[PDB]
Amino acid sequence: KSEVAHRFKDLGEENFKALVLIAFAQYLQQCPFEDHVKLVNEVTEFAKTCVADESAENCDKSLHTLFGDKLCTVATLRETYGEMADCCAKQEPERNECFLQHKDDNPNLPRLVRPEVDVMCTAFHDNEETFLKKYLYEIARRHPYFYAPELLFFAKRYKAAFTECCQAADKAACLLPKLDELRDEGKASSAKQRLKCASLQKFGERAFKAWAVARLSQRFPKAEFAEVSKLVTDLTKVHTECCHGDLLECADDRADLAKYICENQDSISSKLKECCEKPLLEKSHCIAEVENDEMPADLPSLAADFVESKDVCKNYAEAKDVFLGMFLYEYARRHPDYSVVLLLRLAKTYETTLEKCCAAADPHECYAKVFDEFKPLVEEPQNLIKQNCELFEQLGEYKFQNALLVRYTKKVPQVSTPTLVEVSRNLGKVGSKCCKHPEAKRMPCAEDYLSVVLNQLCVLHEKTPVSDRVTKCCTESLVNRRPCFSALEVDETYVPKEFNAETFTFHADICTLSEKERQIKKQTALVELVKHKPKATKEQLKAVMDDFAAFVEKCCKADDKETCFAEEGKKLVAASQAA
Repeated sequence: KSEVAHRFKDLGEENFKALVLIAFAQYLQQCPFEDHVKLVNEVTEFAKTCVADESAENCDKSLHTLFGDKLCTVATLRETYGEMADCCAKQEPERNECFLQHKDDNPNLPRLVRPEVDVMCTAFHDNEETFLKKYLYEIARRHPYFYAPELLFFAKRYKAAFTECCQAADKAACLLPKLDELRDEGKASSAKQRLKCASLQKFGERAFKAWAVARLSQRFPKAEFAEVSKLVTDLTKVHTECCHGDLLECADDRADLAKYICENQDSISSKLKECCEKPLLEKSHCIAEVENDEMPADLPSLAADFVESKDVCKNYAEAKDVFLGMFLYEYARRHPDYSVVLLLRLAKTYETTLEKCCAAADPHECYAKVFDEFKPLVEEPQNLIKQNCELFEQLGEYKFQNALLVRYTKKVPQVSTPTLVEVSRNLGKVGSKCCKHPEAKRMPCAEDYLSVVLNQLCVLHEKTPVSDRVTKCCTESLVNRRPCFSALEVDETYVPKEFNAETFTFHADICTLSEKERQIKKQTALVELVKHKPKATKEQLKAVMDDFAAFVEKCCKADDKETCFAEEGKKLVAASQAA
């Protein structure tokens, strides 16, 4: 009742100031930092008046109308943006949905360089408000879908890193690992979220709600159906708001939801003790990541209530959505060893059968062996898991990746080179994540990390589409993306693309570059190699590839006029078109 004020009171200025900063950051990505700070201030001063008098001019207005009006005021730079200006004509809810459509999932922003360590540690004490506020903005404008309250938590942890490491006996030794653990954590944290958002925005909330249901029931298998639905609802709400740009209420509701949980901990899950003792940001991050609680021991079989019962069709027709939710919750709670997508497949599979039976000839008879149809759908993933993982240990993550650059480039050569590189690199990072574990823990680990990663290629791509086959797989089902993609075979259509001269020669700036980032150019070359000769190709590449790896190492220790990079670059560009 005057909202800007309400949300300011619940959260306090720092967050309030930080939250808006992310918003603007996230929409106006090609906007330089001061401009945002200014807008934020105007927004923050204005908010405070509404704290004082609820009734004063525009305090009642919607947060999005408030954001929006402000966003309309100097998007008048479209000279550097373009056609987000269109949207200023339309009005709520139209405009915000029009805006969100222009979120750049891959902006042309200079790779954010980090300076020497003294320098960062100096700039901390000079102005630390600015230092962290810039931390937000640079991260935020690059990851425009980020789960906002989490950004905060990182920010907290980033400050924790500097607050200590600038007085560490050896600054850089404290600092770097911590920051790399942050650079690492965030990237994962951000993609997780991107999935969530896209499902809400392409597939809808009924689709998300199942997601939620399945994965919560796995988390708190002790808890009752009535409890979980409650959580799912509220969880859905939150994420709807953070995807829909509604950042302030997103945050507020998230921390309302942390609180309801920590109170109702014997009605939920045993293992919440440890999260719920911690501060308000730690809390939510923690419960976000709680390990799967002890499942109740000796539970009935489902068939009883979902197969043999002779009210099945009547209760299905009566409340299909609740009946299916209750089903899913049941099968979910008993299978933390299945992936969410699989449990999800099976609950869609049970739906489609019940739809087939309830009006046709003999319901008990046709649906009676529903559980039999699951068996195939269960085994298919586990097979593909084993296969990859042995491959992972045989090769070592680096080699494994390369191999996938092969699988995929050949499978879909039309797609951009840096896209394949990243996407495959991360697809490799699954093995480092999941093969670690035993085969209880593996399937949900890998298949749910994969969903995340294939969605990355999906949205990275939908930007400027080049392959229809990608475009198709992203489109049809969410659950069945991994299957769909798994299916593709080497692209016969594809005419092989010419010959870059300079793409296959490298300068001596390469030696200044790190391990990862040396390998990263190598992986780029590998993508371009197959974009070129898909034809006569097997491990004859591994030959030409080790050649690049080697000659790189030799040339960096040659004390030359950067000679053999350029000069013998001509040797290998001619000798490779042979080999």
